[PDB]
Amino acid sequence: PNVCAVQKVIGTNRKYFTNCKQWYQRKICGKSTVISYECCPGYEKVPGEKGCPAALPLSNLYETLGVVGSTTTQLYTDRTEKLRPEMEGPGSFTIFAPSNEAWASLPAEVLDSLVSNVNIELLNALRYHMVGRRVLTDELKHGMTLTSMYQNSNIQIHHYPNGIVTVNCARLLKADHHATNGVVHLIDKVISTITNNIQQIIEIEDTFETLRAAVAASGLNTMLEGNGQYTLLAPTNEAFEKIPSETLNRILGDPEALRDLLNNHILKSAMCAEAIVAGLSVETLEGTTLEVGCSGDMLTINGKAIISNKDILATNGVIHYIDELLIPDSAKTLFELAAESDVSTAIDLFRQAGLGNHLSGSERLTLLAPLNSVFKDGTPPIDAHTRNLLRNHIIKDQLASKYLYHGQTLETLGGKKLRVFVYRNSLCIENSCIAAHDKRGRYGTLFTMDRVLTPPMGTVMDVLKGDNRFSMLVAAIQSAGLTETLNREGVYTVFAPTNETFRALPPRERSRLLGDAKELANILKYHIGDEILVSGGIGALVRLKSLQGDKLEVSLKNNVVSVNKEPVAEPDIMATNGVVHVITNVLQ
Repeated sequence: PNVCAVQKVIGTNRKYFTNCKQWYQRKICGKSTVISYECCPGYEKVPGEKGCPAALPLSNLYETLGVVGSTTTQLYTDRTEKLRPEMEGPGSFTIFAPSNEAWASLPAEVLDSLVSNVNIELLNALRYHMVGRRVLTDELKHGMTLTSMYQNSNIQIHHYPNGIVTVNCARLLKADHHATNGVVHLIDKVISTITNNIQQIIEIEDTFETLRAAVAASGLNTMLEGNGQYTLLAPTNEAFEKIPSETLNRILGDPEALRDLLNNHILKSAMCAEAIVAGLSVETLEGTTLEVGCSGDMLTINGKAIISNKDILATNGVIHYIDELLIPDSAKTLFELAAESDVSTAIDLFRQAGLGNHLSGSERLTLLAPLNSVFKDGTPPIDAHTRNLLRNHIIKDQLASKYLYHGQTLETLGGKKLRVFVYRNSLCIENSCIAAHDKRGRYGTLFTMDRVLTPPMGTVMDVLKGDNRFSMLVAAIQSAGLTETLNREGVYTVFAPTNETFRALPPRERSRLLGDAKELANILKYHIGDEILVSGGIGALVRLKSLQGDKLEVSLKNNVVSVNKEPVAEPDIMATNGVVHVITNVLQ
């Protein structure tokens, strides 16, 4: 009876006292926990019975400090020889009592100045830790400010979905210990008054001289002086200095990039370091998502141990000092956001082909860069053919792929026009289809694609006549009167059989297809779909109506296209009026 739970990390003395819960973090930062059982606030064990059935009497506020083990706090109250009678006397009070470890965590210079002068500075600090009314934890989760008993100075309270409550970002260790004249709460640090806002702290600290100048240039000083609850991830001078000067000055000389940069360091609520016991997704003011986490007593952002100072308190929120600049994708050039990504092979080939200048400045372009896996068996060599193909992977204007439409045409650097095909579960531009979300830079946008592009060469008949494998097919096309259909404008899907497919027709079938041209016309129209279906547009199963009227069964399995259970030998050969797919048997 009345049995409370303690979740202790292993290695430590870091402990989490709760209102008996069942949701447990298996790991806290990176160290697993064990759970144990003690008696709850206000219950004591009896020997020979299980649980803790006996309640203990209440005592006054001074005496209750010993019960929760805050004995250094108790000793210093008695030292003042003024505050101890009040804690034993009439009234209703709350005290946030620092733990013994907290008092021992004070630097020697701050410990020295209060205990030297007991009446003055020790009494004043202690009053800031108190409130002139009883407050239970039910009124502590609201997040409001409380007025302390030191000069009516505000205390800032924060609450998080995991139940952790903080008092000036100090963790609340032991909650809701009732007293005869109030309640005692044990907290994890010694807290101090909060007199500066975020902007004032920036102007004071010499380590933020570069940051201070950036804030001024954006005109953001109005927001950082005002009321609000924010977290700032504040970059030191050394963080700025780790960035190459040509990159960094480019940002600072661009009003838009500067604003996006700074917004990526600001969060919409105040978040204390003690809040974070697992990976959490947060959204910045710029829009990028960051994964906040921790490894031991080191806070980490996206796996990098770059938080060098936690819990700097302001009147309008919390500041954490950060050792690396968090440059968002929207502040980066096209080269910067892709150089270390999944398309890094392709980026190197643009550089070797002389096209790196297109990616490195401010031109409004869209880059179609295939994935590294396309180039698994080797890179193509840098000829004039490869050079020409690469110019046609750079699209005029900065575009967003979710706003693309079917009848849109995309113009390349040189003079060609590429067609967009939007399907239900994939989006394609000529033969190449988007394989992951866009990365939007400041001036250009990277589309990640699954394949190298193949721009079209002439009509369907231009494709088939240029290859000796379709000599029997071309004569058959001509005999049926279909040649001029496929040399004019259109949106065809041609499953084009080779000579070796014709070489499989039985003798009885081979000469019955030759004579009966009205029958030949009807057979051929069954092989022609009425819209352009590239291989990256099929997904699982699509029916495509033929010109004869009946439907073909098209499917995609293990990256291989099948049509009516016949595999395609060579897909996605582009033509100005359609697409040609090679097949190795004739359909019926």
